[PDB]
Amino acid sequence: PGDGDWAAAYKKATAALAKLSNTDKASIVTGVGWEKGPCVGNTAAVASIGLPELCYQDGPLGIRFVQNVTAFPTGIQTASTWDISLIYSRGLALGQEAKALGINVQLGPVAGPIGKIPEAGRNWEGFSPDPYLNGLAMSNTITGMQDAGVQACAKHFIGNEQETNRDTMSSNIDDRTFHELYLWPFADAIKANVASIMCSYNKFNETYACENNFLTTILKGELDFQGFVVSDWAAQHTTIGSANAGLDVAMPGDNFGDNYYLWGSNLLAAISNGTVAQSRLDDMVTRILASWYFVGQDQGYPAVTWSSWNGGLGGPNVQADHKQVARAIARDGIVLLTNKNKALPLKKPASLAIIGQDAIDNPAGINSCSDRGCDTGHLAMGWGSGTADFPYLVAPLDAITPLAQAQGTKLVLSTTDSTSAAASAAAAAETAIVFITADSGEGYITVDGQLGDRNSLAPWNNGTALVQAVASASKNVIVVINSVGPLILEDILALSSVKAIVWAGVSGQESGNGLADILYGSVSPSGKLPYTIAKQASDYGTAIVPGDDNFPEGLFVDYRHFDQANIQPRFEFGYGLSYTTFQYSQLTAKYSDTSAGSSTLAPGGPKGLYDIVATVTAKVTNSGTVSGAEVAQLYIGLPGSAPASPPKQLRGFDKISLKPGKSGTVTFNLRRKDLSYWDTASAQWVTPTSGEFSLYVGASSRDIRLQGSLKCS
Ligand SMILES: *[C@@H]1O[C@H](CO)[C@@H](O)[C@H](O)[C@H]1NC(C)=O
Ligand SMILES: *[C@@H]1O[C@H](CO)[C@@H](O)[C@H](O)[C@H]1NC(C)=O
Ligand SMILES: *[C@@H]1O[C@H](CO)[C@@H](O)[C@H](O)[C@H]1NC(C)=O
Ligand SMILES: *[C@H]1O[C@H](CO)[C@@H](O)[C@H](O)[C@@H]1O
Repeated sequence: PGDGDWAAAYKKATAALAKLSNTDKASIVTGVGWEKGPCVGNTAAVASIGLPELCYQDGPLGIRFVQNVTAFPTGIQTASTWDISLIYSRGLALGQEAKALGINVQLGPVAGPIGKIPEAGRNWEGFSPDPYLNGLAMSNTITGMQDAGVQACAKHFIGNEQETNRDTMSSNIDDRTFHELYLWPFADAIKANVASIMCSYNKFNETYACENNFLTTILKGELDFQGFVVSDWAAQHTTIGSANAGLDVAMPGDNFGDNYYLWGSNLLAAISNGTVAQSRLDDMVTRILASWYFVGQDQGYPAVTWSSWNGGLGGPNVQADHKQVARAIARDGIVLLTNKNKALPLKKPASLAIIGQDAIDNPAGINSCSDRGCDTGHLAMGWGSGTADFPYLVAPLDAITPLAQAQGTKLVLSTTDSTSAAASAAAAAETAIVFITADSGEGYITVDGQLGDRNSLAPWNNGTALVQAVASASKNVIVVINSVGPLILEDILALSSVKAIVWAGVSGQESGNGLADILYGSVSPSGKLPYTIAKQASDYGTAIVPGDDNFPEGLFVDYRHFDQANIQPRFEFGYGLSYTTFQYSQLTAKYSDTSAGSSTLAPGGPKGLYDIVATVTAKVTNSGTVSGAEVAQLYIGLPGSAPASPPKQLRGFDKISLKPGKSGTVTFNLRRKDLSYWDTASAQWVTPTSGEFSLYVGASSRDIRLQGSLKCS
């Protein structure tokens, strides 16, 4: 208790605990019931310690239900920027809104799923199937949010990698894979002093996550987590199991509104009858209060004056200037995939056809589908709990129209997905931009026959067939794709008239502004893929399973698999084009700390794991004729002394903006953990001590420009 930065918080918490009755304690750990409070979850106020009715509110990309809030870009769009400054700023901006509404706990960001299964329906909420990128995104988002004064909640712990049967299936993950891959972003989150972690709906090793003692042995033991664990909604199964496993808060308290509470008086009964220790409830409360005090919510926090259930009305307008970071991520997370002799940026075309319903806002209304449970009109968010009501949505045509008008280009509109009207409009313009999508969401909503998870890696809404129609009647086609995740693009790429493919992602309210910022060339695209785009779906080596998942692929997920199995992707992890080119030189690598690392336990694990032990640099030069930013990447290969591992693992990235002909330095600081592996034999992290690490610096997981090594001492 009080390890790391939490000692003053725990002191305040322990003092408060001493004033509480057992009924006070029970009310702090037991949600009031589904929809009974104004938030997605609440616990009762405890006036004797000045504790409010704690407010838990969705979701990761904006405040759910409440009006006059910002609908920020998705997690995966945010990761696609590879820009820690933007990542931090989105978290700050979200947390500013949450605090201003009196939200105590904002339910994000998302470390689980990482997205090991490309079809899985919630992967867009997260931060990629690369644990290093994911972890940097987690820590910068949390630090932002909590700097604004809200408690963040890293979710969903753990192994909820598909929506299909998520509340009955088991994920059974071997020790090494668990630590190196799926745990890794949660460990970064804990090191960044995340206030809370939510346990998942699925079984892990055959026991429900919220009933599994790993909450105590891994989160609170190995990782020395000082905050509190909250259930996913109605993910608690038993009174005694959950308490004893290490759950701290049961949300929403009952089984989605059934008025039956496994904790409440039932938990007091379990204590009275000897099956749960008083010390366990005391520990739960101490943790919840510690997190409250840790982010400073005990003095001068705003009150909730709105409800989730009355249309989201009653609160102040909290949008502030947050559209700025929303636009910057909508822009800078776009990934340019192809661009044949400078098709883009556009430059005063005489005429332009605009094709696809994705070009315009949903004609029925941008918030007309409950929880964004449709793929109709412009797609800027997936569906489920990780949503918000758009205050407005800039569709591509909204942004393009004035820009085209100023250049006197004529627009030929075909804003449905009709293939005949599409070919018709394509024939009538010099250049055609066609807009296609792919969507998915949380597994309580079915859209186009898909209950959360996607049933293929094909474009939705007959998108491939739309593009084929446009290509059949035009010599100059630009494809814009708004998708929640990887798609197989081989049919589109086989079309000789497709001159540029813009992977624009799913980017919130400012989507169409960010897109135009790139299409008309005000800014060079600088995004890089945060997942692999394969040539066929079977190449990922993962898929949605019908029963339990034993994770046989182990460590080898996304590019790690393509690399280990020698499968050429179509577009690799970390790939992205620019309107310029970059050249890399001058690699340096230096061990700055060859010592033994501290074994004193702190949140995140042994403190020495996070010491900076080495630094790598390189020089990057803009070799082209326009300005652009490049995302330099560092991949590490472990020595032969280590067990068999992916050939390359991302361990650094740095984004540099350069004017034409200019040069700068990129820097990658390596933690001891970044140079380690999990040794199941000794049940700990090992840092190799003979041989040499291989260092690969370049523009992608496969566009490696520099190579070096770090002697392992
Ligand atoms: C899950 O089961 C695997 C294989 O049995 C086991 O070795 C691993 O340690 C388990 N992890 C737990 C309980 O956290
Ligand atoms: C203890 O109380 C809990 C909560 O009501 C109940 O489920 C359990 O059956 C009780 N056990 C015994 C041995 O009384
Ligand atoms: C949003 O805020 C504006 C600006 O204060 C206000 O006039 C408008 O009524 C608010 N809308 C809702 C639904 O509260
Ligand atoms: C429309 O726009 C494209 C892309 O800029 C051009 O390459 C084409 O010639 C047409 O003008």
